[PDB]
Amino acid sequence: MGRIFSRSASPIPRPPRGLAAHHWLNFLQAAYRLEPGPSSYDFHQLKKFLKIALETPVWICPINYSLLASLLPKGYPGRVNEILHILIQTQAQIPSRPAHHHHHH
Repeated sequence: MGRIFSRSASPIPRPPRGLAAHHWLNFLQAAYRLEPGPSSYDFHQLKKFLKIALETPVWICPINYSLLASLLPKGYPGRVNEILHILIQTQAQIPSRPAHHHHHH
């Protein structure tokens, strides 16, 4: 209940080992898809959340955007979680497989 210091895992501007532009920048784009002119309040929950989503390197190699959309704490119905959903669609635009329809949004 209440915590904040410099020793903690402070946010890094440069692309770390468990996260690069391909992933980071990928989010900045999605956030722009939903709305053209976003706001700080949209990044206050995105950057803060991305920090926790990075703690668990599970969507690095296999890249599971859908999994990142569920990494939310709880109070994230529509604001940051949605952004992760927009990445699940764009992912279906590469020369690999048309995929199937099973998971229900």
